[PDB]
Amino acid sequence: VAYWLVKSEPSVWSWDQQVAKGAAGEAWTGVRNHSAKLHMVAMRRGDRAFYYHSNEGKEIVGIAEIIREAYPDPTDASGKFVCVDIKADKPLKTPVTLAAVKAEPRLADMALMKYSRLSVQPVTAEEWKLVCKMGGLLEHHHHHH
Repeated sequence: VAYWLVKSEPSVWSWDQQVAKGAAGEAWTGVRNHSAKLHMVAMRRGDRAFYYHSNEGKEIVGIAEIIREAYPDPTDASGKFVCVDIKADKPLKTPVTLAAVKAEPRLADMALMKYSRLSVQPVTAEEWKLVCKMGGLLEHHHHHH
């Protein structure tokens, strides 16, 4: 149960595409990048990541959750690679563009602003909270009185 950030291109994998697969889940397979793999090994069921659209959009539009432990990638018959199942939990009210990330000096020191080439990034509680809150995810019906 940690916070991560995954980069997906809408031409390959769209948002609605994953929303319609919310209760289904998709296996993040074919990860030949060992850095991303290493981070995904730390992932367990309940871990949550930022669904960031790369290439087209360059914006975080929703929250994804891991719904299966890191198991050997079905593409590899030696168990040399692993994969987890991701789902769409809920989207953000305001999409967090990379430009918006640049607008916050605090998030300007996040891995997202350091290594755009890094697919799967680690996010801490405060970073997670800040970005979500920055994306208009201020659910405040907790009190009207």
